[PDB]
Parts: sequence; C-alpha cells; structure tokens
Amino acid sequence: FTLIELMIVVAIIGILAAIAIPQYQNYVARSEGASALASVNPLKTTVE
Amino acid sequence: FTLIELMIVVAIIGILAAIAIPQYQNYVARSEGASALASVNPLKTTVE
Repeated sequence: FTLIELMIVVAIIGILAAIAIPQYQNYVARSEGASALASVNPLKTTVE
Repeated sequence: FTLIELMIVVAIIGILAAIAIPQYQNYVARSEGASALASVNPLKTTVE
C-alpha cells in the first residue's frame, strides 16, 4: 500500500525543472563587469 | 528576480556619455592665456 505514497515521491523527485541556471553566473558576470565599471567611473572623472 | 533591478543598474553605469571633456582644459587654456594677457595689459599702459 505504501507503493503509491512512493509514486508521488518518485514524481516529487522528478518535477524540479529549473535547477541548473548556469548563465545565471553569466548575468552575474555582466553585473560583475558593468558593476566593475561602476568602481572606476568617477576615477575617470578624478584623473581628469 | 533581482536580475532585472540590475538590468537597469547595468544600464545606469552605461548611460553616462559626456564625461571626459579634456579640451575643457584647453578652453581653460585659452582662458588662462588670454586672461594671462589681462594680467599685463595695463602694464603696457604703465611702461608707456
């Protein structure tokens, strides 16, 4: 009778369907690069 | 969900588009040169 309780649980393991968003790391990378420009931009203004 | 808040911020870093006006220093230079004539001009008049 427990087999059916597991049927959902087999499903539950299954359904997760948005896990590995790697290039999350790559909008993170864009954030890190543009926001790496944020670090320097008033120093343009400072040299000048 | 924060990625979009950053999308503007990536932009915001970007948009600044009139920063390095170097030859500002060179109308400054013209000011400094002509206004360097201002310093002496009544001394023409004084020698004479």
